[PDB]
Amino acid sequence: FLDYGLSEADPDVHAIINKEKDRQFRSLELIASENFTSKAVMEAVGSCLTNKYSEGLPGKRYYGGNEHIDELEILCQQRALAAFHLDGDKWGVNVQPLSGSPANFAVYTAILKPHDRIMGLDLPHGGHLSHGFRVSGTSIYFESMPYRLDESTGVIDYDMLEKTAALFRPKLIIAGASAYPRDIDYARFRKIADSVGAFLMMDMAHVSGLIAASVLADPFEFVDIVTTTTHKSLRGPRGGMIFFKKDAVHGVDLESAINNAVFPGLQGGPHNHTIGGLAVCLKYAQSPDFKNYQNQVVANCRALANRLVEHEYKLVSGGSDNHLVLVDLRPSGIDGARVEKILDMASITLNKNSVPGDVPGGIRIGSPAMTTRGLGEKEFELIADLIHEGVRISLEAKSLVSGTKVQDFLNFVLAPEFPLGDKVSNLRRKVEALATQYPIPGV
Amino acid sequence: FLDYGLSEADPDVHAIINKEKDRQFRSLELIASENFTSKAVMEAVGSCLTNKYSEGLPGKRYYGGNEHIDELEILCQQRALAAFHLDGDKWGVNVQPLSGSPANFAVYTAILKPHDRIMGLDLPHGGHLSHGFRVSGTSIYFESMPYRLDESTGVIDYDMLEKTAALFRPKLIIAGASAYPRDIDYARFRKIADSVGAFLMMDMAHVSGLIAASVLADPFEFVDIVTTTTHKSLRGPRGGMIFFKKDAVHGVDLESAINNAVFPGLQGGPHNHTIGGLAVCLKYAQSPDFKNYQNQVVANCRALANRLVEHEYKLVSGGSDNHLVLVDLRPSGIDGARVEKILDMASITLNKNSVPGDVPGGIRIGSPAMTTRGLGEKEFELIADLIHEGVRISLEAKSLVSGTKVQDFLNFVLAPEFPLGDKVSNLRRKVEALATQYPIPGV
Amino acid sequence: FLDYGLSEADPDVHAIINKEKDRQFRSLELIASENFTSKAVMEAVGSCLTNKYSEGLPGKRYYGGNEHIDELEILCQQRALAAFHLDGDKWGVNVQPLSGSPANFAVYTAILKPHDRIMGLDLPHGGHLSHGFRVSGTSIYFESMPYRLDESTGVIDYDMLEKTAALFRPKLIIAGASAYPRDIDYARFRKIADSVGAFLMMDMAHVSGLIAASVLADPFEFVDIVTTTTHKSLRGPRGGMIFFKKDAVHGVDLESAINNAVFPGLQGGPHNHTIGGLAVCLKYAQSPDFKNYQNQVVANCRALANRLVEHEYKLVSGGSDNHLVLVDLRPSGIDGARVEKILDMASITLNKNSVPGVPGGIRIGSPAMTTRGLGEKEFELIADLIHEGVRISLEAKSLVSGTKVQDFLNFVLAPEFPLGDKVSNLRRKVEALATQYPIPGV
Amino acid sequence: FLDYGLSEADPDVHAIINKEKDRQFRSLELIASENFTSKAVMEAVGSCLTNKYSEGLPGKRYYGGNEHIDELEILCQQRALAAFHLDGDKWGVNVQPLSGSPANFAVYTAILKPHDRIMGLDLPHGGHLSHGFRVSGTSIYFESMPYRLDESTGVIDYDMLEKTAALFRPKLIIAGASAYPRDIDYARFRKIADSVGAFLMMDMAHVSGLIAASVLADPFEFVDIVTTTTHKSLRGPRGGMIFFKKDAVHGVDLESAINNAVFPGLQGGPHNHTIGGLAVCLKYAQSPDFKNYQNQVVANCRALANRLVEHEYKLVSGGSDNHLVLVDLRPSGIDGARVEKILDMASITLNKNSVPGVPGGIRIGSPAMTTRGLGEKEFELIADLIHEGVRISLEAKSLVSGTKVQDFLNFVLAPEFPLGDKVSNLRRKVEALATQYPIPGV
Repeated sequence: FLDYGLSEADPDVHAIINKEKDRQFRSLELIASENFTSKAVMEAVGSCLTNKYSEGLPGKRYYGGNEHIDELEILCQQRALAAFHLDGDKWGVNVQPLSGSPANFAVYTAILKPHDRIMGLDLPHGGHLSHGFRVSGTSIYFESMPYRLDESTGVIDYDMLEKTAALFRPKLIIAGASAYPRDIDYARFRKIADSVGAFLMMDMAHVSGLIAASVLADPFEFVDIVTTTTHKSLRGPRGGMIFFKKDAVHGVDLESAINNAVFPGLQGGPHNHTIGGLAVCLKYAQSPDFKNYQNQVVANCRALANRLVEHEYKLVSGGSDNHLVLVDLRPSGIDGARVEKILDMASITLNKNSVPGDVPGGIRIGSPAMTTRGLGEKEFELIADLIHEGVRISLEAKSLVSGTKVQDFLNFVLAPEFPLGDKVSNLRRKVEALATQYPIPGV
Repeated sequence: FLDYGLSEADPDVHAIINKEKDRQFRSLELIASENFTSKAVMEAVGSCLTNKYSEGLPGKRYYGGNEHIDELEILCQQRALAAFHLDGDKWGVNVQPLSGSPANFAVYTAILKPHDRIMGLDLPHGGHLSHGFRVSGTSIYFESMPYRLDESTGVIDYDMLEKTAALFRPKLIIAGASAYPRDIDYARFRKIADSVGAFLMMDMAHVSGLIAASVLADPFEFVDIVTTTTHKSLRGPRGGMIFFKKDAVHGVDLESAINNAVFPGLQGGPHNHTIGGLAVCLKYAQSPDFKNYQNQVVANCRALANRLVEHEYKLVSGGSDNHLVLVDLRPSGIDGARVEKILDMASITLNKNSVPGDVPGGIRIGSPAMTTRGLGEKEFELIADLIHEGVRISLEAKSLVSGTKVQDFLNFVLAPEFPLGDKVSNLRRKVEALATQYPIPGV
Repeated sequence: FLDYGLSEADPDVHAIINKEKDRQFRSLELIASENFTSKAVMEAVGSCLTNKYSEGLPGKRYYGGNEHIDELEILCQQRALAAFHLDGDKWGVNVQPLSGSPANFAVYTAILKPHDRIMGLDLPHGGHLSHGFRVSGTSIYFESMPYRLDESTGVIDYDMLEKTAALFRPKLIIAGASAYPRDIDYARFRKIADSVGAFLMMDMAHVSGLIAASVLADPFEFVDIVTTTTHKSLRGPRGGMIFFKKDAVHGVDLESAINNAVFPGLQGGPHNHTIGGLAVCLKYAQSPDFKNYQNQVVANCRALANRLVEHEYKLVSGGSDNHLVLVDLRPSGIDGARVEKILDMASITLNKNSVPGVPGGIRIGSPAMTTRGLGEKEFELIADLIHEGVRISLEAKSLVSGTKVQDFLNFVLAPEFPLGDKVSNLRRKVEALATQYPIPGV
Repeated sequence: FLDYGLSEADPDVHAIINKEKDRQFRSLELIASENFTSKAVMEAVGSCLTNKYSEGLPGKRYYGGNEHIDELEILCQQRALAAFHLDGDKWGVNVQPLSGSPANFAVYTAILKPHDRIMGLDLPHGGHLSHGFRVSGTSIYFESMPYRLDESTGVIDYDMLEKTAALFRPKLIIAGASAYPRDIDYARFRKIADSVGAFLMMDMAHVSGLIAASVLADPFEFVDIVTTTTHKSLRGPRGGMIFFKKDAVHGVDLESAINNAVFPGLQGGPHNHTIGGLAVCLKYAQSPDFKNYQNQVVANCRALANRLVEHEYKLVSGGSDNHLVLVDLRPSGIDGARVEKILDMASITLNKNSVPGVPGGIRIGSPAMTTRGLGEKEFELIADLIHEGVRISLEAKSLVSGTKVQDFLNFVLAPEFPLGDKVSNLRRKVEALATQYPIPGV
């Protein structure tokens, strides 16, 4: 009977959310996997759509009362196809996966038997866990072998992939990556997949919006299946999708196989509130404004990358074609673990990241979140300068601490006696003075 | 830059959500897996918590900027333990699983190797897909064998489980079920698990709130691991949890194993907005009001069950100890598929369901959703009467249609010429006159 | 360069063979799995057939020079079909498996995927390791679940097998057993297999000769596939065979699959010397004398069973339909391992065996001594000699303080051993029976 | 009841053995995998050892009556250790495997779980089926990936193996090969295995005699486990052995694991007759005459290799370090299957073999004819006879219109066959060499 609002029911959680909102506002959020979703997405996600149970697909449901839920899921499917410029006679989409990892695992389950062979980009070389690392589900239930970047160039070693694929004979080759700063040679992937009769998939989670806006090459010209999250580059809620060819691929009806793998294979009832949010975000993904945003994402990342290399940083692969840079900190005399911490103390949020030639040696930096807030190229050049000051503080601290462990560094910088506190505060002040000039979307 | 509300950005989706809200309001929602969550849960779920990326656990994260996210997840953990009256020195909880199915699959991944042996309640006998049916993930990656209800009684055949477990030698035995209307003999489960050295798990998704309020027996006195959804009986957002013993169980550190299985095993970054919602709902789960609600859930289901059996329906297992009844329609001369459809046309939402002795022969009916709205025992007796009128319409229609297929029935009842339309409308009018007397929670 | 006989080339090996020859002559060999093969089988096995490498099948060899090997292999196949009264348009046979376990494992490899489900008779209830039964390779690479004997009747619990198969859904059900003293209800097995869509196989290793001689029921009326060893009741060399229907079964061409599973799947070149000896024994398996022998095997076992019952021993299932009995020694106050050792010291050679409920039983078989010419009256005498052996075993057990079977072994092996004179006296009786009878062999 | 000799009991089998004996005498047997075993081995194999059921290990048997079988099995083990110059505190050996493939499969079963990763030499690059290499059982139950020969040098591409193993992470790397004409760089294999934490095994089936005689390098200095057949270069009966370190390796007690994998894992009762013959051959493998024989094997192969090069044939890797050559016939304008058949019709028995790049090659080995007493000069004559055979094969191919190898087989098998006189003339030369030489055997 009692139906209180959040501030009425639970002031501790309301206070935490407000603090998180305010932290987001005050900080340079440079995590490449983050974005700020819109008020409309949040309202859709925070709605009574959460209440409906609806196993199965539209028109073929396992519970009553699904008229409107079916209209929504159909709408969401249609908008997903339109956003990626897909003919619905050639492609279908499943919009129920709960996230990017389950989306991938549904594909594996759909087209592979257990212990079938998969190749994906190696985790230290920029790939994602769900492509194989036995640490990952992918590696537990299937037989994965990585392909790697050239350690000397930071570019995918296509010739070595071609030789290793002929020996290992994968049934699936996954393109796509977490921390790969360059565009993929999809034709080369297709050639290599065909050389062994493999399925070819793209996990476009990190670049989906850039693909939708035609800033990057289109994997849909070459691959059989495309998976994605919906919250990064797309600016949507936390969800996942799987796109598939409708024509049979190596004698497999991918539509049935994938649908069956999502439900009843791995999931129960879909999260309709999320599907609502998704529908909202895919409408916006078709717009000229979204296309402009994505060009600005890439322009901002380039302005950042250029200013970083003026400060003498090394960038894995020499630069970026997309929304992220991977900085190799080792030639500047430090690692990503130490740097990440100091930057975070100064309200610059990003992540340490392994670089080729393995504590991780790099940091990953992305432009989408702050681009959403309205920062342009000039502001991204200032971000680079601020990151530079933070790396200089980190080098000074690494020098001053006596212990040589990462944990010794941590203890040193988090101690109340920390002698560089004033430099951190001073950097934090400038970080917040930049970030707080810009609005932040959301309810 | 553009940050419109939902009605501003996307009137088609706003209109669908409103329609869904209004359908929920007008209908008797009797799906046992559904509930109406509170305004506070929705506000937490529809918040900027969705924007944060936070791989790992509190205090041990893989990205910067997680001060408040960590405070929230710790809070959520603490409230989960308090809601189930658990000592934190004996139990831990992981609150990141994306739903009930992934939660189960994380447990399997944590404590089993591929092809290890699992026993769970058979799907036609009331179990859930994720316990094994090769249709399910559980059955694809592991070796499942069902245990069954007595087809003659509708009660779990404990003696046959005990004999079959000695022969099959499961490494895991799962208690818990989708459509089991009685309480579980947990001591007997423990005895049987010990007889073969198996792990013992309870999937309490369908009864979690009843367990929290001490209406049913406590699986935590007997089992090693407990999984659950958060949206059914608990009245929370769409999520999942896994509870585990902290003492080693058959030489396994369940805490590390389960945490590792959730991430990096099966999932990426947690859905913090959902964790927010969850925290909210677990606060309310500790309250006297929640305890009263759960006693009313069970009282309402009993009033419904008693009125149904006065109309001469057969109930699987003879009745119910909980929030649901499973009606065996075969002795009344009809199946669940036909009945479900007519009821749904009259705004009574439930689901067809297999009954023991296999189109499915039953319907499953639950009290939580309408109990939340404020219906008492008298109103549930009226619900039974309304269901009875719908079953009578369904029998009349089954008689009048010429084709003997379920699809022939469907075509007949959905046709504009449908000769019993006036009886359906008349029943629908009375259904809506009941439901629209009560408020509905949410934003 | 110099091609000496064995006694000249290697007197130590020659000596050991001389000892074993003598041991065989002096003992009562009652291992149900043993027999005495013929001079003719041994001559083929010890021939120049051992020199030829012949991977593939008759007329499709990976090596040259196999004209005569192909001839032999086909002859061997036609004699296997004839020995079991099989129409060649309905049944085929692969005579390449090296033994029984590899024969079985080749069938699994042929018709199953890894981790597919198999049921067979539980190991303590008379099963073989390579069946339903992680100890065995069958349980390692596949998912096995046992079915058991009804412990109160000592018969296969077909009612419980029907129920458990319905839940477990095996892809393959295996009948046949090492220590099952009754015939198999094949129709009931077929009914059960068909209820789950399973392949049905009989492993007839222990009873193959009795099937060939129509003393027991014919698994070929009902099953899809039959495996066997060639050395036990068939009295051939050590090898294996796989029989299979030639009509497709559950969509599988069993011929193609089984042939590919044996080679290149699990083996290389066949053992052509073995195949030579196998052909010899399969010719003999068609003779009236072989049918007479097999009838005597069963009658000898019945004579022994009945006399052991007169001595108040409990037989699993109350007797036997075949060549073996399984004695439950627990009611007599001792296990099978202690008894096996004492009997062995008095030249009565059998084996400890699990019974329904250290092993509680011994398994006793008639084929080997029936080959040598013993009749029913001699088998009653064998039962008396066994009984005396069991009494000495009981007596030796009471002299032992430690309850560990290793302590017993140590006690009885010691040169001091205080019941040595009882054992010698028994041994004298045992040898005085045995040494009246010829022994086949080179 | 009546124990006749083979010629009386079964004249048809006797006849076939007579034919094969004659075939062996008249032919040049050049299958690298064949040899001619001794009269003494054959006498042990054709003995009463075949009658004994002996599951378990020396002194821990599941059956009674194995006093003398235990004696033999231990003798056989000590002679295997001695034949390969092994300290018994560091190495153990299991002499029960029935053949080479089961030996290998027992090792996998012992130290690996199902779907664990294995690398071995690719089948078209000279590997054996039971290795790295779904065709083989090794590839069915485990996850195999091949390593290959550098196609421009015909040597193992160790640089590419080092890279691919780093990515694939095999739990087991297998050295050894059916058709590899050079010695193995064991130190480099050890280095590679250690880089991924792999077990390292050598399958020495093709070269075991040459290792025993120290003609090739010793895999025992570097590997964890060695498997072998007993019939090829060892000149024993058909069987297998597994050698293993007794110190723990990557946390595994290899002795316990391997013994359990052979029995009860994959086999039943051992073949004691085979073990008898194995003991005989292992005694001979320690003699100076065996070392002299093995040196002659290699010299004969070198004499043949060099003469084939004078005839402008391409040998894979440009020659050989061992008992075999692998001829790439593609530059000469024909495949190995056509050539194998023609050579076989002229009593030159070898096998078609894949080469790097229908099989393009033939494999030729010296052991069998060196056993009979041929020297270097005779092996040069063999190369000349092969050359003539290849010319007739080319000529017969031009008379054939269809490009299918089955059409060729049909052409040459036909009684009309118009090059019959060329083949007879060659055959006369081949037999006139062969029939000057004795043949060992009973």
